Amino acid sequence: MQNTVHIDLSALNPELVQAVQHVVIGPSSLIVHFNEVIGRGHFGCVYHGTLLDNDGKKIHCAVKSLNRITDIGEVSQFLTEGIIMKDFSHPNVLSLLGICLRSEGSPLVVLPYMKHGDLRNFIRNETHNPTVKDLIGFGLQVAKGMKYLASKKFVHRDLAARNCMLDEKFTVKVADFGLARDMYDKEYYSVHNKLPVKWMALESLQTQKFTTKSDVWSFGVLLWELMTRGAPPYPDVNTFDITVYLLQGRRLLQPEYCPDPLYEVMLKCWHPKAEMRPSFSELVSRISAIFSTFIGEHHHHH
Ligand SMILES: O=c1c2cc(CS(=O)(=O)NCc3ccccn3)ccc2ccc2ncc(-c3cnn(C4CCNCC4)c3)cc12
Repeated sequence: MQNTVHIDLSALNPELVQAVQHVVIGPSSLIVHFNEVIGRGHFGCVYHGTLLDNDGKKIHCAVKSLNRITDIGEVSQFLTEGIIMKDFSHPNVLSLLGICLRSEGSPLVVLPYMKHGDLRNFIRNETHNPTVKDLIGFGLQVAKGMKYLASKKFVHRDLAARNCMLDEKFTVKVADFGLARDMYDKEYYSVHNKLPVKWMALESLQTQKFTTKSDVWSFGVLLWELMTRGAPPYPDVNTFDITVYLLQGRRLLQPEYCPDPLYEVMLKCWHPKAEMRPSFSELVSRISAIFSTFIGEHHHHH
């Protein structure tokens, strides 16, 4: 059975195994509420969990597990989704609590619990009803998280509202790193070995090369999701037809209640020339200026 699966750590890249050991959680310190599914990632389901800290205090966490354990390659990619987050320390980026792996079964990627859940379902919720200014503020928070990520030379590749979480203080955190890659000193990441077609930059669709500038494009799509309150992008355009649609200069259209200065920012994110797109630092500056000059009702701290 799957519960008897044994992972041979000798088969993985030593640097990965060392990184996993550096964030190891002993099995006696973790309780997985396996009967309480809270979400899903690219590799499996997410469950409620309880961690016991160094002083025996209970910490509410989220636990990702690997749904399919048939090959080492998938095990490697799953552990990497946890490992890429190891040194993350920013208010708008989800931190890694650790990784638990015993003799049998799935490795377990442990994360802080995010009270309000995913950003997409949050903004779609008729109760929540966030104001226009609250939405711009969430967009600003995401830009701050991405400025941090790009500074560490990591490329997200999957920035979408679905992949962001809100904690008890309504702090938005970029949460899923299932496709994120270290750019090292290359300033790009090319496909070797899922891809979000409707959030991808035109050049990534064409060449399968990813950069911070293609993350800027995805960010623009995220802003559009925020301003439409979680509407699906290009609903009348097929995935396979997106490349041509974008080649023709067509873009996501201005959401009904979106301020004109914020739509202009979105259009800058979708410039056909990646070098012409603003950086994350510039996006933080521009959005902060729009947020501070849109005088409307707002409830959260951004
Ligand atoms: O599940 C998660 C989670 C999920 C991901 C994957 S993703 O969702 O960012 N991408 C999605 C994805 C990735 C790849 C492929 C497809 N989809 C990444 C990190 C986390 C981390 C913590 C977390 N905390 C709370 C809740 C939670 C859940 N409900 N509530 C509350 C419970 C009570 N009512 C309101 C919500 C809180 C859910 C989660």
